[PDB]
Amino acid sequence: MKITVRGSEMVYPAAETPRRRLWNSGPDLVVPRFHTPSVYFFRRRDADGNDLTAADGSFFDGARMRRALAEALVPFYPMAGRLARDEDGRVEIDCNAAGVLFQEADAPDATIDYFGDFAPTMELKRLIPTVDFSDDTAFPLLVLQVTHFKCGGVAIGVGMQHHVADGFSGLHFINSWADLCRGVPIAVMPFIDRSLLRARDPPAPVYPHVEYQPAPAMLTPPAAVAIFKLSRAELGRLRSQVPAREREGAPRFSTYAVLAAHVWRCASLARGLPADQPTKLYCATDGRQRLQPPLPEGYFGNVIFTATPLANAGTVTAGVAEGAAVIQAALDRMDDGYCRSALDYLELQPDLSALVRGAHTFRCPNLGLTSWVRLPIHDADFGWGRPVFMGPGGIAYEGLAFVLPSANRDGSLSVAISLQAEHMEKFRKLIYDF
Ligand SMILES: CC(C)(COP(=O)(O)OP(=O)(O)OC[C@H]1O[C@@H](n2cnc3c(N)ncnc32)[C@H](O)[C@@H]1OP(=O)(O)O)[C@@H](O)C(=O)NCCC(=O)NCCS
Ligand SMILES: O=C(/C=C/c1ccc(O)cc1)O[C@@H]1CC(C(=O)O)=C[C@@H](O)[C@@H]1O
Repeated sequence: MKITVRGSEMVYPAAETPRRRLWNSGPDLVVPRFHTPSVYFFRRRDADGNDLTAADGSFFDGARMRRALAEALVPFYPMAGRLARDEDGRVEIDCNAAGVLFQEADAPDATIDYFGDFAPTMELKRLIPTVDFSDDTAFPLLVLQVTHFKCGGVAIGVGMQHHVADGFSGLHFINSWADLCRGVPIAVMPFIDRSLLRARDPPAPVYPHVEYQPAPAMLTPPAAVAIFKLSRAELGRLRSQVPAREREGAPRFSTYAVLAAHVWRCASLARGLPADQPTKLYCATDGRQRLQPPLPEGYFGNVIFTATPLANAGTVTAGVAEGAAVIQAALDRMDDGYCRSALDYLELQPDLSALVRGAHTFRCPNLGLTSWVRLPIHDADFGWGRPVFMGPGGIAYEGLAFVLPSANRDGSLSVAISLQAEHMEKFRKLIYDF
């Protein structure tokens, strides 16, 4: 598919910004190392057919966007910084307003519909500017690219470095970028200081934090990527396979626990894991309302703690009910005490870059399932309308999956996932087999 770079320029903050070092919390430092690939799609028209082009005839005007960008780079000023170690080796952010990369591009021969279901395939990744990772102190924390398409359609490819923000804060920035570009003031100001997620003095962890321990191994084959939608009705059915035990007294399983158990099960069956094979499911968890007192809105960075349900495949593949209980218990266990204890625990390891989650974390027999269901991924209205889709621009690792809210409020959920190719073939036949 032919794509040309119309042009690229480093954008800089639209005012004075402190040239400080930013302390990175433990969570900021264990999330995966590179950039979070995100991709938006907008159509020139719809939903009825209405033209979305502005009065002034603009549709995603580069200059107007670089302008908002620069402005939003002021409160969110560390988005402009660079990665620096410290007097120890501990990665922190160097706020040096060295700017973010922005860049326009053209897809003259192809409509957006070329991407079909928008699976985070290899092809989709090209909508994002490529970074050179070989000098992590050099590359910008935020690369951007707005691609204009053969039928008036537009694609924003976002590449945000993990240390900087999680889905919540990252989307805070992007949505704020789109707010300015639309002529609206930022509703909530980023809190830049990540002091609130500092360990206790001295560290007193009360758990061994299974989430930071080495994933289970089997007692490299390239990976296929696909996306699977489950309607509100299918989700209902799946849920009904989970008998809400009256005699127990406990609350019903969350929808996540049910969907995740189903995915964990399909993945385990797809991979042909024998019954005694242990398997670990990684579930990124938002600590914003786990911690007490709650973090202040606008808190800027990662508040991601990790729930890792762990069981034998036999338990997981025996049914959704049994997997969901394991998952739901793992989740319920993430309270203020557990989260704060995880802070203390990370403060004790020597090199945190050994705890960074990567390919070793998520690959067979294990799994990651990251939910964006609660994230405002469809809020980015720059002035020309809400996107028709947003999701991961690629999936770096075999075994990693994402849950995505429906773009059109229809109550469906989509699962985007990378598996070994032979496993994916099976998985396609399993994921709806219920
Ligand atoms: C905790 C987690 C495992 C489940 O997230 P969730 O989708 O909010 O659902 P939870 O299991 O936390 O919460 C329990 C239920 O209360 C619901 N709920 C409670 N308050 C809510 C709110 N303010 N908005 C939306 N849903 C809410 C949840 O949707 C969930 O599902 P249900 O519809 O089946 O009841 C985890 O996915 C999470 O914290 N997600 C939030 C965003 C996130 O994690 N981002 C990570 C990307 S870096
Ligand atoms: O899910 C996020 C980030 C979300 C995001 C979304 C939009 C944006 O602009 C920035 C970040 O990161 C996640 C972090 C993670 C972990 O193990 O903690 C596993 C990965 O699956 C995810 O990539």
